[PDB]
Formats: sequence, structure tokens, C-alpha cells
Amino acid sequence: SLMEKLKWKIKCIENKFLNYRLTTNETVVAETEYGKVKGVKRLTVYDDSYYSFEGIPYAQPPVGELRFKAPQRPTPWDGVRDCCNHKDKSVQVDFIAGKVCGSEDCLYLSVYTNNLNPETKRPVLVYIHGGDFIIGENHRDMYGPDYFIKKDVVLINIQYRLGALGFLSLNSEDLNVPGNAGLKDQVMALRWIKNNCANFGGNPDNITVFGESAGAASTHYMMLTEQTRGLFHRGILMSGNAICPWANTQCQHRAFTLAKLAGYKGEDNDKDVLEFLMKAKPQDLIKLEEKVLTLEERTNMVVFPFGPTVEPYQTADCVLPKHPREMVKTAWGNSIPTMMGNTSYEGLFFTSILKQTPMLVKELETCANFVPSELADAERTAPETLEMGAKIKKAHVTGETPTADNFMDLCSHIYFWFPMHRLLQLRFNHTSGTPVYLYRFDFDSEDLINPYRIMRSGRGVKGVSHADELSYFFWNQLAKRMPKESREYKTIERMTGIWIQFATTGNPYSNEIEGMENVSWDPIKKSDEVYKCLNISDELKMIDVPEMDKIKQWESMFEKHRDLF
Repeated sequence: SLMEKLKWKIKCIENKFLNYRLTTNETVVAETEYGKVKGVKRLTVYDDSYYSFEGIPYAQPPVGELRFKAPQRPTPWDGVRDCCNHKDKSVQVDFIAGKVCGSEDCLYLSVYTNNLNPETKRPVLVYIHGGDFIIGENHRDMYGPDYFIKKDVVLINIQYRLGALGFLSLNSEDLNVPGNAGLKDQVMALRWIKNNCANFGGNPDNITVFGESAGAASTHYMMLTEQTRGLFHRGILMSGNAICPWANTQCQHRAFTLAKLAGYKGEDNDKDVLEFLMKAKPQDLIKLEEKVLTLEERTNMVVFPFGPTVEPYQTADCVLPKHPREMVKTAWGNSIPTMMGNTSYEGLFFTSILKQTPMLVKELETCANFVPSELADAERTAPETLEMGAKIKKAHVTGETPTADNFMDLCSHIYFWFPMHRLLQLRFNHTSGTPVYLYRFDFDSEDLINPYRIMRSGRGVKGVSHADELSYFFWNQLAKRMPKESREYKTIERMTGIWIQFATTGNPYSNEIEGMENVSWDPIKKSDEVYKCLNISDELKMIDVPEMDKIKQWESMFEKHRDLF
């Protein structure tokens, strides 16, 4: 809406001046393996303080011949690199302005801590942002460390290449563009963190990686790939994982289509296509991505044209040599403590889409288009496919006529709950007993929000949508100082506290977190038929996952196809 665009611009300006008033005149120098960096001490609105290093390069700028290639190690420097200000985000369409922004020069991470010379080495928490592999950033207007730095941790926020610039993939081995450049960026950042966190007070023997949405899929990929074996010690998957249907795609044939949209006049061979794309303006490629998917791919419900892919040939930096379902079977990360969770109304995220085209509710008449693609016939007309759709329909259509709320409830399961069930069950076959803990974020407030609520046209909407929990982990430009006694402030304390406790010990329970006294938070066992989770609302309560019945109804579609579950 034009009104929300104006209110956003106003908030951008007020936030810029708030950030000036939160900057002190105290700067500090830290060591890295590539040279010295200068950071600055900042305040929060709660009068905590932290040292801030932004714009630390973990790779060469991926420009010129390095476009579409795996990241290369950065060049060291003499002197002191200024890390007192942020760098640009990866080239992307701005989620509110509707225009391309960012730069190819985006391979940076930021480090935050309340004390550069602590008395004891600290848990290191590494956040990988979401945004469907096409948007996102580590700027503090979205991901402020202000809540975590209340406690004695080191927090690190990474960037990685997005869209076609991060995820182009070509079959021809001679061209060295196998795919997943953006995931390889994440690998290089994690290697930097392992080798450098001690210079900021961090414990390289106690690193936790976490992320939400595509950042959860990313964290999971970082737990699956051999490239990162042993680099970190706990993982937290917030509303996503690497076997979600939206988390990967085979995009090798789409480079030609993108080139044609950008003015390419030649034939479909990888060498000529790549040479054209190497000369194209990066803003043009990113703007045209919305047009890349063909009529057939849209019909088949492919979501994004470029993203994580199974790489077509092996390279030294290869991240995904097989489908993630197969990678789970040998994954090093199955042996580290893991926490997984979702919000209590994930699919509310699709509110504005159902407002744009209300006829989507007609998809619930047969639900044939929601049957998992590995179970469905090509036409989605086979009797078995319709009987599977009828099972989906009975799980989510609660009244005589399907409603938008029924549709959004279905979305919660197809995109989040069912893939998490499938992952837990697949993983129980390939782990030596390392614990996995479930949470359910169920705290609803409009007094502390984040920019995702604007994206989903969620003002005035009740329910705990996808990404609503981020307001309780990170300061952002729409946030405000909350009273100590407020339900929102308590939720910040609880969410950061649980994450820090888990990062420290691999067990998310602590009697020092308020309202967690009487909680017995046991991890999921292989023989459990019903998952339990810590439900986070105004109270903290262990419950059987309310979504279980529906999860089991989705699982029942595989009763005659157990090999595919």
C-alpha cells in the first residue's frame, strides 16, 4: 500500500537518527587472520552496550570473472579496516519499494559482543537470514543484536549471495558454475567464524548456527554438507529445513531462459549462455527473475527459479552432491544437539495472497494440487491421487465450504509441519542418539512487530504468522522499548534466554528463565508416536504438538508408498 510505503520511509529516517544517538565515540581494534578491524561501541534503547564490527569480508568480492563462481578467500590488508558501518546487501528486489537494490559486493559478516576481552570464552551464535534465497541482509534495521548482547555471547550475522547471482547452475563441467554459490558463501563464512571468533572473545569449540525460513533451510544444509563437518556444535531450525519442498530446485535449464529475457540472441549451449550472463548488468538479471519460470513450471507449482540445487558434477567446493533427503543419511550434523520449531499459525503469512486472488480457496475442493508430487500422477486425475487429496481435504476443511483460514492452515502443514515430521523420522535412522528438542512459538502481540508484518498486510490480523517470532530475537526499525513488566519484554527475555541456554549446553531448559521452573522439556525419541514441544505463549508449557493429528493425516498418504516417506 502507498500509505505503508510512506510510513516505512518515515521510520527509515527516524531510525537513522536514533542510530546516531546510539553510537558512542569509543572505537576498538580487533585482530583477524586477514588483518586488523576497527569497531565501535553502540548503545541499545535499554541502555545495554556492545561492540559492533560490520563489513568484515569473508571472501573476495564476487565480481568480474568471479561472478557465479564459488567464493574465494579474501585479500589480507595492512593497517586497520574500518568496520564501523554496514556494507551493502546482495542484489535483490526491495520487498517494499518494488525496485532493485544492493550490490554484487556483499560477502560480509558482522560481529557483536558486549565485551571484547571477557573473563571466559563465550558461546558463539551465528544467524543465517531467510528470504527465500532471493531477499535479505544483515543490516541492523532488521537484525539488531540489541537483545542478545544483554548476555555474555558473541553474535554473528552473515550475508550470502541471493537469486541468480547466488544460485545459477550449468551442466557443463568446463564452466565451473555447478550451483549453490550462495551456500558456498555460507560455508566460507562459517570457516571464517571458526578461525576468528576467539579474537572477539568467542569459543571456537562452542558455535551454534540458527536461522529462520530459508535461513533454517540454510542452517540445515550447513549441518548436512561434508564441507562444514565439525565446524559447529548446535543447530536451531526455525520454521524450515532442507527437505521442505520450497528449499531446492533443479534450475540448470533456466540460465538460458534468463539470458533470453535479458536480450540473448544465441542458442541453448551453456558456454554462450554463461558468456552473455557474465556481461549482463546484475540489476537486470535480478529484475528479470520474476519472469524466468515457464508456464509448465508454474503449473507444476515451482516457487522460485533459482535456489539450492543438486549439483550436476563434483567440484572441490561442492555443497549438495545428492538430494538433501539422501544427504541426511550420512550427515555429520545428525550428531549435534538440534532444536526445531514453528509458529502456531505459520500459513497466516499468505493472508495478502488470498486477498489478491480469493479463488485460490477452490483448490480445496479436491486438494489434488496439494498431494506431494512424488505421490501424484502427472495429470493429478488418477483415482489414487484424488483419494489422497480427499485425505488432505478432510484434514483442513472444517466446515461445509472451504475457507481462506482452511487454506492457510493447509499451508502451515505443506510448507512447515509435514517436512519437519518427515525430517525427524528420516533422521531417527541415521543418528547415534544426539537429542532433538521441539518448540512451538505461540505468543501473539501487535505491540512489538517486525517488517514481515507489513509484507503480509498483517496490521490488525490476529494469529502467530511465519516470522512473527523474529521480533523477540532481534531489534528492528519498527521496534520500540517495552516496559520490563510487559508481556513482550518477558517474551524477548525468554526467547533469547532459551536460545542462549541451548547454544551454551545443548539443552534448552534452564531454571533461570522466568516461567520455566516447572518445565520438563524432553527431546523427541525414536519410538514416540506423538511429538511434545515447549509451547511459548504468555506461559511456557510442555504440550503434545496440537498439529499432530493433521501431521498423521498427511503421513497416511504414504501408507502404501512407505519407501517415499
